[PDB]
Formats: sequence, structure tokens, C-alpha cells
Amino acid sequence: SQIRQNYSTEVEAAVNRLVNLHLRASYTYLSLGFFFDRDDVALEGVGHFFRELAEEKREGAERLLEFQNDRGGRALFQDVQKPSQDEWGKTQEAMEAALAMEKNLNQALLDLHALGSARADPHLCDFLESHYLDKEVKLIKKMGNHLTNLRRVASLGEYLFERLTLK
Amino acid sequence: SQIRQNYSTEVEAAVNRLVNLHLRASYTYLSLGFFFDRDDVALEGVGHFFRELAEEKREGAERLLEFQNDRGGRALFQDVQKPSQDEWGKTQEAMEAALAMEKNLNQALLDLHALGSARADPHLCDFLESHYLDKEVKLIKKMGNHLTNLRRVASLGEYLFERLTLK
Amino acid sequence: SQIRQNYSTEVEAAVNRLVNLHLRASYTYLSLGFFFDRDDVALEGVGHFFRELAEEKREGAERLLEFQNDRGGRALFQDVQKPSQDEWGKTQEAMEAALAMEKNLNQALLDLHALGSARADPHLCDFLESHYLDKEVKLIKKMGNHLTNLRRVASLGEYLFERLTLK
Amino acid sequence: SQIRQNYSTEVEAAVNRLVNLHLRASYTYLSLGFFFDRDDVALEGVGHFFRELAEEKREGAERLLEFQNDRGGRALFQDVQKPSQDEWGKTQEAMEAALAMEKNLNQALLDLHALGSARADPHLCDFLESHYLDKEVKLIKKMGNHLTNLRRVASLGEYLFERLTLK
Amino acid sequence: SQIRQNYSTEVEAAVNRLVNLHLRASYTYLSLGFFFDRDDVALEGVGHFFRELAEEKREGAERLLEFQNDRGGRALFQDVQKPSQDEWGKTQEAMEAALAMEKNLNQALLDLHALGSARADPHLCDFLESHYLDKEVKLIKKMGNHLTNLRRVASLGEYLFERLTLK
Amino acid sequence: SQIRQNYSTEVEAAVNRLVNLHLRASYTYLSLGFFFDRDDVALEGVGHFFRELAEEKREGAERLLEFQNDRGGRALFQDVQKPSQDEWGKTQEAMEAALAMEKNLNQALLDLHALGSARADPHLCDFLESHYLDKEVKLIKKMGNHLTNLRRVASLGEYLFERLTLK
Repeated sequence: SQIRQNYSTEVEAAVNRLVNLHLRASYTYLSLGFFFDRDDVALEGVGHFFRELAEEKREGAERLLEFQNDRGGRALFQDVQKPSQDEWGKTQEAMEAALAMEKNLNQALLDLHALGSARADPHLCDFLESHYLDKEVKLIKKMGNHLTNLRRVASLGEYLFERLTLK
Repeated sequence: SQIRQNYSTEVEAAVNRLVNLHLRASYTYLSLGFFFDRDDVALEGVGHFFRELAEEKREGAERLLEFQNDRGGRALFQDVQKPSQDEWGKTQEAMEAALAMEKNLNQALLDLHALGSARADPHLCDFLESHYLDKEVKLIKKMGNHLTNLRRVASLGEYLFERLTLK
Repeated sequence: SQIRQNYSTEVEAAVNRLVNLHLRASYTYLSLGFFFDRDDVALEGVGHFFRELAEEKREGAERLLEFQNDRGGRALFQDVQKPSQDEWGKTQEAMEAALAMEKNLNQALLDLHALGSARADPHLCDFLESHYLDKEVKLIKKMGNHLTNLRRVASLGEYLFERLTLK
Repeated sequence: SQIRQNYSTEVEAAVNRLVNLHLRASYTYLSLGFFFDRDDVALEGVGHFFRELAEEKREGAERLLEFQNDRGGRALFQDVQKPSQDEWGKTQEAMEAALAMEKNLNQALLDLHALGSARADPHLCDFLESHYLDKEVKLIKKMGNHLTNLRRVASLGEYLFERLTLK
Repeated sequence: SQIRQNYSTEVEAAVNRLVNLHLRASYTYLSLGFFFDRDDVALEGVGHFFRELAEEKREGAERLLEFQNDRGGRALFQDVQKPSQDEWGKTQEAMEAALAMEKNLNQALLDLHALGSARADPHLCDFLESHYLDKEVKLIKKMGNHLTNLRRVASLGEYLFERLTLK
Repeated sequence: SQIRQNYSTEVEAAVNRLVNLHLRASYTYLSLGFFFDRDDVALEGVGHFFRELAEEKREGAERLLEFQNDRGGRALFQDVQKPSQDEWGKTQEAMEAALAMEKNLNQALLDLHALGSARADPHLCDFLESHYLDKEVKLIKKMGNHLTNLRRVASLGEYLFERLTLK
């Protein structure tokens, strides 16, 4: 590749994996969003919260794909695995699943950063720091806050949280 | 389901399949878009054409998921299979692949319509007619036009098509 | 009639019946609306929800009457029967009655569509599809959502639902 | 009822009857309006005149229902009887029927006022005076004027009246 | 044709016939329009009514031609036969001829729809329903109304109708 | 005819012929326009060029019909013959056909002018000069220019001409 410079094959492969993990998260949020829009679930604010996140995760994947091309790597796509559940429970249970998913995604991003450090790829490191790491910290914090509130309000409480906190 | 009315299990399952097929098409267009953004491909208008289509297909999936919920069916998600190719060739070859994919998607939509007719589900039929069938006809026509032009211009011609028709 | 074309007497009579059924629904919603405005009921958002629906149903009747004339049929009016109840209970019970009424109305609309299909009246079919069938699906979905929430909040909860959901 | 004060059961029942009579008048005007919209009648201004009146009469019913609740009475709904005719004749004949209907409605309103006077219900009396009695006088006068003109122009004249007086 | 899908040769030929029938109607309206603009006829509103319709019919033909191309059929043009009369009589007689022509055109459109149903071409069916069938119903109704009025006013009456109804 | 003055029967008949020739040209341009909109032709600018001309020719016919009436002649309509070809070839071949058609139309207009001169009809002569003769000269010149360019660029060249001259 005429442009490639200081871009390891290890990083290139890990970028492709991290694209897939973002798409998986996005897909999970799609499922979450539509579950909460079921007539027998019917928590609009919860659905919208998750639908927003589907968009965010997909944008994260797309930005990684641009990065791949910008550095002269080759985007390689794998199946996007279906989400872990078909039904997501009450708001708290769903939010707990989302938190775990985000922590897993954050770990993957930290692992990629560590690889960039080891391979002396400061452009990769800055890319992650600037567009991913603080986003994950802020989102995880927000999810923690929501869980605390969900626990505080714990059926009427769940309605009230959707109405008054969400959106 | 308290809302369900005149909504067959056959249609419900076929809707879920058609969600998946839309997501597969979207994913294929994502791959197409990023391939044309490679430094060694570098056809911006082509990339943007396909990226637009990724969005359209995903919107089609989302609208089907809303329909599923509106009718009292259950959204069930399957893996989104990776696209058929990792590299997409010249613009004409890529466009030929997109046309074939759209014709396949259109057939699936026509098959679902035929099922709705057989099960006397006019709300389904109208939904497809109003939001899908003419979109597929118009897009397929556009792709045909583009292919004709690509053939007419057939390396310099491919550049010129990207510059002057696309974007 | 100088204008009449492809318009069966069977469809003409069924249109008149469907006008009456819309007027009956409208009248029921009038009763519902005023019940919730009683000083000893006093759920403004609930009253307004139902009053809105009275208007919608009446508009549906009027649009069918225009259709009748547009096709060269004769509007024939029957008594509008009083609603099934004089008192409507708590919000959930009232909402359950409204859902059942809408499902009955939707069935009548689907039956008329099936008759139009059998008599090869595509103008009738399109009229129903365009102005009635999706309205019934969307409204029934909304009522389902409301019922789910009403169940979730189940006296204080009923107040909160009126305040926070209705509007 | 915690609010009820100086509100006789006789007045409460008569209010309910007067709601019904307003709804009957409204329904009659609906029929009149659509008759004049028949392709073989085709007097748009006449149809619109009557359709306007359907709205007015229905509003009168709704205002009485609010009054009932405001005073602590119970709204009780009866069937809305179908109008007296299926076909309404020429404009003059239809207008004569409307005048007779309005005079009957006005008499019912005057009878209710007399009952309010007898039961010393000045709030009822003022309600009727402020929102009904002058409306009936003005409308009846207008109908008289129209009838005089219809007689003056008496087929071409009927067309001209619709064109030049109505819209 | 690279785009053609679920598009029968029977439908393709019938589309071409329906283009021709629309052009014939347009041509008839051109003749009608100019007849009423003769100094010895001189009914401007009548002329303008028909000239408008010439435009509408031609637009209908053009939209069918686009449809033909969009589906991958071949537009084939036949002579546009001269209209049935050189002189059109009084307004009522002309309007009667127009009504008969529109009913014939509507029948042709309904026949094409029935063919689309038989060949399971829902895109065709929706195209007709959305852009033709209700247009024909509304226009035919309008012509009926006009004829009723023309009969009501029946030389001075014909002048008055042009002045007061037309535009 | 009460208005007719200095208007020969020879001119009246020739006007009717020239209406027909304009309608024939318009129809030819309709065919040309839709041919270039075929998916297997797909030259939008070419299609639009011809569609514009269909409109122009039809306007020319309509203006002649007004002239006929203004002078007290009788418009008489003949069949509009189908165009000479069903398929129009490459852009250059189509443009050559259009040029020949316009030269034929221009000759017919010059012949009518010569007849007006011979019959001493200066109003006819001025009408042609003011609204037709220079239009034909300018259009024929434009077509010549286009043909020269088409020859200069002579498949890629044909694409480029559509892109850069048309649009």
C-alpha cells in the first residue's frame, strides 16, 4: 500500500475486530430498542435511549473503518452475531446488560490502545483517546447513574423513571 | 398479544426474515462504500453512492421492525451474514453485484406481498406497496441506467463517470 | 346513477353499515370523554384522549359518506345506538372497552376490504388502505401501550398516568 | 355529588333530553348535507350550509354536557334517532324541514328555561339565554330570509340562489 | 432487459394501449376546448375546463410511459385517432360526451388493474390506485355534478352556468 | 362567420394541416424523449432535450388553433400519425432525425407564408414571422451546432456530450 507507514498488521487485524465488536453492540441496542417498543413492554424513553446508542455504536464502527483506510489497512468484515437475548426483561435488567456490554467494549478499546503503545503507533493511540475512550467513560458513568436510580425507584417506579429521567 | 389482529404467524416470521435481508444488504453496501474509499481504489462518488444505500437499507429494516411491533408480532434477530466478497472490483462489477442484490431483495418483498395476499392481510400489502415496492423499482432502474453509462464509457471512462454522474 | 361504475350494491350497503359503526364509536367516545370529566372522576387527560377519538371516529364516518356519494351510492342513515355503558370505571377498564371497540371496528373495515377484493373494487380497497387500516393499527397499538402502562402503575398510579402520559 | 347545589333532578333529566335533541338535529343536518352533495342533486352551497349546522348543533350538545357535569348532574345518553327523511327534496323543501326542526328545538329550549324559572335556577336560565336562545332566534330569522328568497326565485332560480346567496 | 422483474408482457402491452387511450382523451379535450372558444360558441369557462383536462390526460399518458420504462418494458406508440366529433353541441351535450369518455377510460384502467391482480403485479396495482383510480372517480363525480346543474338551468341558463360555476 | 375578414379558405385549410404537422412533431419528440430514458439507453440530458421540444411543438399547434378561431376559421383535427421509428439509435442519429423533421416543419411554415403572401393576408404573414419562423431558424441552428459537436466527440464522447452540453 503506497500510504502505509508505521501501521502494524497486528493493529490492522485488531481494528477489524473492533469494528465487528461495535457492530455487535449496535445490533444489541437495536434489539433492546425494539423490545421496549413492544405493546406489552411500552417504555418509549427506554426504547429511545437504546436506539440512540445503536446509532452511536454504528458511528464508532464507521469511524474505525475510515481509520483503517486512512492508514492503508484493509477492512475485512465478519458476520455480525445476533444479540445474546431475544427478550430483555425489566429496564434495570436491560440496563445491566448494556453496562456489561459497554465495559466489554471499553476493555477491547483499552486492549487496542495497549497494542498501539507496544507497537509505538501514536496516531492510533491519539485516535482512540480522542474519539473512543472518554465516550466510553462518560456513557458507562451515565449507565451507572441510571442503574442507581432504577434501584432507588424499585413497577410504578419503573414507569416514573422512564417518564422523568428518560427522554 | 392484546393488539394482534388478522396477523398470521407465517407473515410474522417472513417479516423477521425480511428484516435480516435488509440488514444484510445494508452491510454489503457498507463494505462496498469502504472499498471504494481505499487509497488504491479512490472513487469518492462511488463510495458515497453505496454508503447512502447502506443507510436506506437499514432504514427499511427499522421500518419493518416497527411494523412487526405495530401488528403485535415479535421481532427476532438472526446473525447478519458477512457480504459475499471482500473486494468488489471495478465500478461496473460492483454495480452489477448491487443490482443483483436489489433484485433479490425485491423478489423477497414481492414474495412477502404474495403471502399477504394469500392470507388476506391488506395492511401488510399496503405497507409494502407504500414504502418498499416502488423504492425497489426506482432504485433498480437507477442502477440499470448507471450500468448502461458505465458500459458506454468503457479506466478514464470510469473516472469520468464517478466525476460527472456520481455525487 | 350517471356516475356509478364498478360499484356493487353489496359494497354500497356495507359502506352505510360502516358509517353507522363509526358514528357509534364516536358516540361511545363522547360518553367516555364526559364521564372522565365528572367531578367525582376528574381525569382531564383521559377525558381529552377520548374526546379526540370522538372527533376522529366522526371524521371517519364523514369520509365514508363522501366516498358513498363519490361512487354514486346512496347514503342511508340508521339510528346511532347509545353506548354500551353509562359509567366506565377506572381508566384501565375504560381503555379496555375502547380497545375492544376499535378491534371490532377494525374487523368491520377488514371485512369490507375483503368484500371489495371479492367484488374486484380496487378503488374501495385503496380508500380503506389509505385512510382507515393503518389508522386502526396505529391506534390499537397506542391503546395497547397505554394498557401496559396502566397495568404497570397499578389509585396513585392512575393519577400519575393521567398526569405524565396523557395530555 | 359534592358540588351539586340548587340543581333539581327535573332540570338534570331535561338537560339530558336536550342533549339528545341537539344530537338528533345535528344528525339531520349531516343527512341534509350529504343529500345535497349527491351527483344528482349537486348544490354545494346548500350542502355546506347544512354541514355547518351539523357542527353547530353538535357543539350545542357538547356545551350542555359540560353544563351537566359543571352542576353535578349525570350525563345519560340515549340513541340518536335517524332523521325523518332519507331524501330531502328541493332546496326550499329542505329549508322548510330545517326551519321546523329549529323551531321545535327552540321550543324545547324555552321549555327548559321555563322549568329553570319555576325551580329558581338562575344559573341554568343565564346559560340558556347566553348560549342558546339568541342563537336560535338569529338562525330561525336567517332561515326565514332564505325561504323568502327561495320563493322569490321560484329550477334556474334554485341554482342562482345556491350560487349567489350560499357560500 | 437488466431491470425487468415480475413484469408480464401482457401488462407491458396493456400499458402501451392505455397510453394511447390517454392521448386520445387528451386530443378530444383539445378539440372540445377550441370548439368552445369559437366566436359563435364563446363559452370561455367551458373551453378552459376542457383545456385543463387535455393537460391532465396527457400527464396521465406521460406518467404511464415513465412507468413502462421504470419496469423495463418498451414504449410503443400508435396513431392518436382524431376525436369522435368535429362539433360538440351545447355545453350539456359536450359534457355528456366527456363523461362517457372518462367512464370508458376508467373502465380501461380497471381492466388493467384486474390484469395486474391476475398476474400478481402489486407494483402495477399500487401505481394505478395511487395515480389514476381516485382521479377518475373524482373527475367523474365532478362531471356528474356539472350535468345535474346544466339540467337544472335548462340558453340563458347555459350562460349563467359558464359564468357562475366555471372558471 | 361574423368575424371573418380577408381570410381565405385556402389559408384556413393549410392552418389545419400545420396544426397536425406540429402535433406530429410533438409526438415524435415524446417518443424520442422516452427512448433516451430507457434503462438500456440512459441519456437523461438527451431525453430532456427532446421532451422540452415536445412541449414547444404542442404549444405551436395550440397557438395555430387560437389563430384559426381568432380569424373565424374552423379547427378540424386529423389523426396524429405515429412517429417514423420505434427506436432512435445513438444521440447523433436521433439528432439527425430531429433536424430533418424541423427542416420539414420549417418548409411547411414557409409554404404557408408564401400562400399568405399570394392571398394578401398580412395578418397571417406577421403571425408566422413573429411566432414561428425565427423559432425554427434558431432551433435548426442549435441542432446543427449539436450535430457538429456530436461528430467532434465521436461511446465515451456521447456520454460526455450528454453530461457537458445537455442539461
